[PDB]
Amino acid sequence: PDKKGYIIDIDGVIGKSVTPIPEGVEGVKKLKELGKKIIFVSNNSTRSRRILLERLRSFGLEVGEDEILVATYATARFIAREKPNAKVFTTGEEGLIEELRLAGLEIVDYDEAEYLVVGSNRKINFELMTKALRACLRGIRYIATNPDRIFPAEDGPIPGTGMIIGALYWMTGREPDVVVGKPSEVIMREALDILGLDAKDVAVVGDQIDVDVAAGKAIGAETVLVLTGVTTRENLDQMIERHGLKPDYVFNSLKDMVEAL
Amino acid sequence: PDKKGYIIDIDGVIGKSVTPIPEGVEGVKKLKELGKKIIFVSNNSTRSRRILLERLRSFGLEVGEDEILVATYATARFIAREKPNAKVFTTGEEGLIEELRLAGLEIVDYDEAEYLVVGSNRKINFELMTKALRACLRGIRYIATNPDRIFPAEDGPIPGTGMIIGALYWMTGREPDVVVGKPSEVIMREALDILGLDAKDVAVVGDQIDVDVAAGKAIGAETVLVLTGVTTRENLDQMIERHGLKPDYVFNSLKDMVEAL
Ligand SMILES: [Ca+2]
Ligand SMILES: [Ca+2]
Repeated sequence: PDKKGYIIDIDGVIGKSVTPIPEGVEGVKKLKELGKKIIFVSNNSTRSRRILLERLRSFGLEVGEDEILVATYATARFIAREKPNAKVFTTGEEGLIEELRLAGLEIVDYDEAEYLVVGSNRKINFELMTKALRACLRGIRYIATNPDRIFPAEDGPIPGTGMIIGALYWMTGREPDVVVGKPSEVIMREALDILGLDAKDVAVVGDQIDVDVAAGKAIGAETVLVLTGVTTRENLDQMIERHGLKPDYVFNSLKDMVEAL
Repeated sequence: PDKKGYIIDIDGVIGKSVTPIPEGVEGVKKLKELGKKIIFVSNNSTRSRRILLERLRSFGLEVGEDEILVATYATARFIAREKPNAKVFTTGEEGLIEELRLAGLEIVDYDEAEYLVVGSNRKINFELMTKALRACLRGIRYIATNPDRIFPAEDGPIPGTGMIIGALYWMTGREPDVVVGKPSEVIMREALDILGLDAKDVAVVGDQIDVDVAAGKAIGAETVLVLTGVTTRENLDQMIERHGLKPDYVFNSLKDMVEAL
């Protein structure tokens, strides 16, 4: 399982929200120590890159800007490259808006936008869905931060960004033109470019078969599933069957993966 | 074109929201004069029977409450028939809740519900969608008031009930177990029971081919399209094409249908 680089999912691997998984932290540290290059990749739809940077550092990890690729930032830079200073309307929360502005984009009303940017919003309401609907029906280019349907939260499942995607699809027939987040190749090819590595020299590590393992197959990188998050020893067979994908390796935690090098 | 009974769409035939369509109103007056039975059918998921009853009366029509079949009432009667005193969790507005209670049903939280009842809500938010998601995931019986995706408002398109349907489908893979409203046969069968007639003795009149004409076909009743609403002389041929259905009869207005009797 020995590679030049590692594309590492954060949630379920290194932390759970603000709480570090000690075996995941340890594993990262041992990886840096062995001189492996790492990029942390997250589908987080709502927080800016620097929040997640600051979070990893609060876990005790030594991490620079360029080692963090989060969907809010990935999405903003994808647009900006395509169309410098593009006029955008988003359904998303402050951290997405932040990354949009940080990439030089201009935030406008739904009827002036050249891009519709769909990200999750805990403040989603009828007015905001009306605006998205109207933007989508105007036929403007339509980007989504991530496809995730449901987030397994504290008190139970809650809607993810796929809720807005599904609503717009049902009403208009349009899916997004581009989905940025895992398992899309968009965020994955950005991570490779950042690493300066070919897929053949990279492994993709994560806690979800349908997100992280799918992401790795699509760029032709070897895949490692850890059992510190959504996938457990008790549901692994079920998840393999459910998603029709197998990881190249399974480890209890990132620490254990690293002990095998 | 003569029949014992008429299932007549309200919006676009008799009125436009609170505003009367005089040819529509006069048509109803002549149908009653001829001794015909009428049931007024609307997919409105937010308004109680009482409200549509009083609107038709304020148009100068003599109408009793048993001549009014709005989707709120149709949904509540459907559920109460299947399970008296059913416990219901709903996404809907006060007018739906009213009809549910009137039919003897009990409004409860998502984890106590025996039925998920999806109706449109202008005050839809993330908390309501989370409840709807959880109820949906529990596998309980799932009824939608009506399937309409987009309602053409004065300000422009706005989401209909199908927004919530679409969101829930995308997230969970579940479509409603039952759709009440047109063109589903469900509301059309409540209509025939309320009328005490067979489809062969009824004509279905409305302004949308994909809603009313298709509702008429689902019970094999003869269908009449009027041109006082969504469908016009100018777009008639486009609509027949778009929706792949032809009405048995087309008339400028309800008045014209009745003149031809
Ligand atoms: Ca994860
Ligand atoms: Ca109508």
